[PDB]
Amino acid sequence: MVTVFGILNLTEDSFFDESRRLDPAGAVTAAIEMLRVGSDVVDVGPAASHPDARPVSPADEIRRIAPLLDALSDQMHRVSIDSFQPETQRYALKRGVGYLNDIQGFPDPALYPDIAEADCRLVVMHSAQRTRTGHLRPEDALDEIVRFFEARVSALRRSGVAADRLILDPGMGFFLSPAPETSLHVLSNLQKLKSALGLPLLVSVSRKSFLGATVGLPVKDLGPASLAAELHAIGNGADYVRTHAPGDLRSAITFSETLAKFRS
Amino acid sequence: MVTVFGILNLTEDSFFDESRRLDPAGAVTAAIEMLRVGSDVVDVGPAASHPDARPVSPADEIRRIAPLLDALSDQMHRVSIDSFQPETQRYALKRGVGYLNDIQGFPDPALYPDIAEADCRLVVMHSAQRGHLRPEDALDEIVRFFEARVSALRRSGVAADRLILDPGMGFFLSPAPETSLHVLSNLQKLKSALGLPLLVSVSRKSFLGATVGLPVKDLGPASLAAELHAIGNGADYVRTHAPGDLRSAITFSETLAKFRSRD
Ligand SMILES: Nc1nc2ncc(CO)nc2c(=O)[nH]1
Ligand SMILES: Nc1nc2ncc(CO)nc2c(=O)[nH]1
Ligand SMILES: [Cl-]
Ligand SMILES: [Cl-]
Ligand SMILES: [Cl-]
Ligand SMILES: [Cl-]
Ligand SMILES: [Cl-]
Repeated sequence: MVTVFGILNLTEDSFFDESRRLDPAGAVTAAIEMLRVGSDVVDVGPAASHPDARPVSPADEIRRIAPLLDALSDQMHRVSIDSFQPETQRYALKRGVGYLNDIQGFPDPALYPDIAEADCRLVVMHSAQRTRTGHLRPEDALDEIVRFFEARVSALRRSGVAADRLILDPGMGFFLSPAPETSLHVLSNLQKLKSALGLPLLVSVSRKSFLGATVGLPVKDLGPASLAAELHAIGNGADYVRTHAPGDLRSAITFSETLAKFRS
Repeated sequence: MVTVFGILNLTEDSFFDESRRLDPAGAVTAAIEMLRVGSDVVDVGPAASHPDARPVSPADEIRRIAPLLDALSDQMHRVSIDSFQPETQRYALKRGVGYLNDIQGFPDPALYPDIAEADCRLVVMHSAQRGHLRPEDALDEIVRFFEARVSALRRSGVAADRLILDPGMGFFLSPAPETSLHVLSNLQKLKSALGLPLLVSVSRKSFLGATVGLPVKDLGPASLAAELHAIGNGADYVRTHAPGDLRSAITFSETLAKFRSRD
């Protein structure tokens, strides 16, 4: 069984014009449709990853996700909030979203008691931008990721966060290293990571730099390479996938699972 | 190593308007372009596929492909002619195409001595038309079919190393998806039993539509998944509607495999 997270970036190109003004009604419509075809969970991202973007204040993040939580009130369990701001996480916490997705892997223990009371699940992502000899090399990646999760899981578990609420994301692309080889090594040997961690795995390879470096294509021609990467990840222990093309991935999952039933 | 055939259907909706008249210049432009990104080979199909279509005469087939061979004469080894008409096949031989792709599997021996003198390769496709074939009967029938057909080609002088075998997919096997699924799922035994290179064309076929429940133009992703499985199970050639997509997934898969560390 695979659970598909569909990416909803509230600050992507299609949500503003020359007035630099964001469209809340447009995002609500997109999120409803996503949940209708393709996305098991919609992953709402209020922070900008634009090269010139300044940090987004927590208050702006909350104002951006609040209208979306309003429209999805009767299906909170299909909502994930993609944010590293603890105040945004706290706000989404109390409103009862299904998931908190943190690229910093919840490093502030002052938020742990608030998380233990709630029932949401946590996507705990490893980020190698923590520095020793330099960038994360392939031969060290697996041990680094295991030691990272060993420490962060046991910290959350010490504060009352049950283990069955935890989803572990190894990180991909530049979150692992500027070198594509490190992401390729981790993805290819994902099964060994899954066995050593013993908890469900999520990956998000869709449109990442290391795909572009591998096939030599710009970010919007990476749909097919992403699908190949995702199907490979699913076959090697990934239980969750975060992707820009969720309906595409689901229909490929359905074909793969149906085809496996005919193997002799 | 995979060779990707890009489908060029000369009678798809993009190549005619209300004049019911085919546009060869648009197809030439499409062919040159798909060769530039993705397609190792372009599979040129002049025979209609419409539900209300009558058969296409060989003269019309030849008229439709002639401008394409004109535009690709300096790279004929990258050209496959998708036709079952022996007149169209003879014409293509005379202009030295790289491949003859016959969904009837070359059943007319009158053509063999002309093929034997050429140096093209042949895509010999198996079909249930000679229409229900069950999964339990599928593999033995495909093997027995090719054993007779391959021997008959070789005995008329067509060398074995020129042959590419296609099991057929979709309605060429059965109206039910189960037979295509069984054959695709167990493609490796087919390859080892036949011992010749294998081509499959699953792209957009009915059995994908029935498996994922999607119309023919939402089948890109399911097709890519099917294609990647076929490649991992002995397919040396793949005929697809999205050749640039497939080549990019193959490049990623081949690169990823190099990072698998022992056991
Ligand atoms: N869990 C997770 N979330 C992400 N959010 C944003 C981005 C990139 O903007 N990447 C990721 C990712 O790789 N994993
Ligand atoms: N070799 C080959 N050719 C085909 N041409 C047309 C179509 C469908 O129009 N299918 C095939 C196929 O499955 N294999
Ligand atoms: Cl409501
Ligand atoms: Cl999609
Ligand atoms: Cl021989
Ligand atoms: Cl038919
Ligand atoms: Cl093989």
